[PDB]
Amino acid sequence: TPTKMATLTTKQMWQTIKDYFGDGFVTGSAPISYNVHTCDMQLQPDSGIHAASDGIHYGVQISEDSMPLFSIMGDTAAPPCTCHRVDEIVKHIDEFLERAPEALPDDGAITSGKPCDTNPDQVSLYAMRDSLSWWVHWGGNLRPEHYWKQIYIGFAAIPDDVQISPREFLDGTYRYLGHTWDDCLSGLEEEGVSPDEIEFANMCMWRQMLTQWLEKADPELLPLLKGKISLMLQYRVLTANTLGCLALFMNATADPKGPIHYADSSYEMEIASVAQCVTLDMAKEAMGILQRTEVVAGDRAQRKRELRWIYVRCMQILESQPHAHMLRRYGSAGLHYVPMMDRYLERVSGHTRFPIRDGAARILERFINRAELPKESEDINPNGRS
Amino acid sequence: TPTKMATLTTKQMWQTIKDYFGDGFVTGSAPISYNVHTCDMQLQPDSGIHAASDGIHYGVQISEDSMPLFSIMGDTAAPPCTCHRVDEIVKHIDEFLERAPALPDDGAITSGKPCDTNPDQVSLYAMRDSLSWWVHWGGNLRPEHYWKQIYIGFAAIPDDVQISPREFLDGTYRYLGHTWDDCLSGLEEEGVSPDEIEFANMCMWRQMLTQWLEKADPELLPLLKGKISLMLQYRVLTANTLGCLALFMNATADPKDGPIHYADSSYEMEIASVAQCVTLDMAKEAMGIAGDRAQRKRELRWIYVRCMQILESQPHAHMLRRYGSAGLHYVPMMDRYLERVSGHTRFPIRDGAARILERFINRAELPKESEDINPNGR
Ligand SMILES: [Mg+2]
Ligand SMILES: [Zn+2]
Ligand SMILES: [Zn+2]
Repeated sequence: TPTKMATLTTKQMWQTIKDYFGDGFVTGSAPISYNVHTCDMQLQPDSGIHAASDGIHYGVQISEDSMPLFSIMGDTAAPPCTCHRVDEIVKHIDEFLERAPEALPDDGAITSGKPCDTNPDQVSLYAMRDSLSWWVHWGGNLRPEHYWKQIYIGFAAIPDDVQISPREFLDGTYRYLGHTWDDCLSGLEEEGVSPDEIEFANMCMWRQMLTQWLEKADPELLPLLKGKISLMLQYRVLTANTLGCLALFMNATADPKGPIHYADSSYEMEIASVAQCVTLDMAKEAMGILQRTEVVAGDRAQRKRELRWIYVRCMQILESQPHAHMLRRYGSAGLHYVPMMDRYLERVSGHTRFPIRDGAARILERFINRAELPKESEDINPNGRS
Repeated sequence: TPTKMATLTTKQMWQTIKDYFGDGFVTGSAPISYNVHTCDMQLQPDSGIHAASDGIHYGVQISEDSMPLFSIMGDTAAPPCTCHRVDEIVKHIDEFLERAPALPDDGAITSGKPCDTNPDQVSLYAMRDSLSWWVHWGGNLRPEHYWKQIYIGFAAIPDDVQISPREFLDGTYRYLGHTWDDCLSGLEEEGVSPDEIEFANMCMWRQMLTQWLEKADPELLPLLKGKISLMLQYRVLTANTLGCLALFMNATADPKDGPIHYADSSYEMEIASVAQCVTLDMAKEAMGIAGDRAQRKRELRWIYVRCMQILESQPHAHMLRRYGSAGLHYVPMMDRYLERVSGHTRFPIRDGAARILERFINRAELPKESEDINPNGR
């Protein structure tokens, strides 16, 4: 076997995740399609009669018919289905990756939109704060046995704020708070995550890094998805990687009496990952007010009715799924983590950064591999090693 | 029976609830009757071992150690205990009622939103809030719980409209056209057992009395201000989270548990009613609306995590965990609180919400100036 070790091109990485995920419910949709078609979800009437063990008792339960009571909400309406056009998106990405150079001038730049972000390791530190905050609102704790699962969350958070070349992520050039990606994979192995589960979360991260980079590097991609709400939602869940994060969270939280097999649990996991992404839009509306009142109508209002339509049906499906005791809370967690997390309060307060207070810095310290930090980042989290 | 005790004074109302509730964990404390004592609670380390049926999976779970991650939160601190002198609070109120008067500001609106001029319009916003709370607790809008939701409205309105206890009991005060007796009769028709109804009724009596005493007796609040742990107990009674909880559990429980009896479940119910009050204050201060505000915030988080941990192992955790922590998601979503931060105004009631609220109005018993409230709900 001639040892060939040239770093995969972005096109070859795209092809790798195609071969792994395969098509979703539309042919030619690999790798950017889920197996579940949310446009086909139905809402069952609630008889109000529930056993003590019913899944409706988990998470946050907001009936569809009650949503007009809340001014930031309203009623629901079925979205139009543009999902069959996903093959045209994949074809376009195939074209773009054939000609794309192996590196870009803007690779590694800050894209958080906040003018005070100038050091990528500082941005990574704020992402670790955010990552642990999500973990806790999902239901997890800060016990040390889940260290590398929480590092994974940080890897999932940072490509939103930093343009990360998928090749530098792959080959070890990019480091999150001093950790290479392979350091994270090796850590998950140490934490006992099964090889099959690691590869699933690994491929989900490959797909996130690729789709995050594509929307920054290919100016045509987002305008292609815009307005096609069913396709845009699918793409947003991929760039958020709520599915990969969920896989490792279930591993950390599961009753010790088996492994998380996508084959068996793909449906509940995809449904729960879609629900949490929709809660972001539902909850962000209150933020500006919590600091800005406006009448929203027309197509803007229609998009919100469609997102609420998807959310309530996702949540009802989770009631009867085997892991409702974990997934209902994951699905609705944004209804309480958005109003509490610095990440979102910072945006409303003039796009500044909240200082990392002493208590938070001490929590974050152990997630930093200082030995592998650049010289210019030697001084990050100064109040943390106290 | 000869019709005796046809009318009740405010003093006899106090004696009635005193005889009904009995003492709490201190002698002579009736009707301040909670047996749970927040000051003595202990937080246990999380083992991390939780079965799928574990109660930690219900509600919102925010570990104490994680709270410094959120700038609007922080660390915790134990509160000082003054609870063992609730008996002197009761003796103080007994003394006041020997000479209690009718207040001059009866009927006035106290909503904090200057645009409120019609008490029945204020009641309609309170009904909006009441269904919003009910939904975030986990409830639905099915018609068989109508009068339980009216009960929530009665519990919400005395903060926004000054209501005398006597006018409340004799039907002079009407909530959206309903007398209090209408609600009691309605709960009977809904199948709530007579013992459950009387419990909810006595909790409402206690709420109306405790909230009235705060305004009528100028010495009561200064007396409580120096006794924070007792002021918390008192605020829980003026919020009537326990009476609302009893009726919510009745609507939400599996019909294989029989009636939800407070004699049976008083411990978990008291814990949950305290959790909800603490969460509400903890969330209102944090997200933007007490000798040391900063210190009290640390004590509220201290109480919150200990109450929630106790709820993990309670028989009705599948209802009470969410009840205890619901404020973490209803405070940022409900018009009631968004209206306050947004210049203390009122958000219009859109046609969709008006149609929900329409059936809750007894239009036949409204005054003339209020005949046409909720116009877009028909
Ligand atoms: Mg750019
Ligand atoms: Zn579709
Ligand atoms: Zn005490």
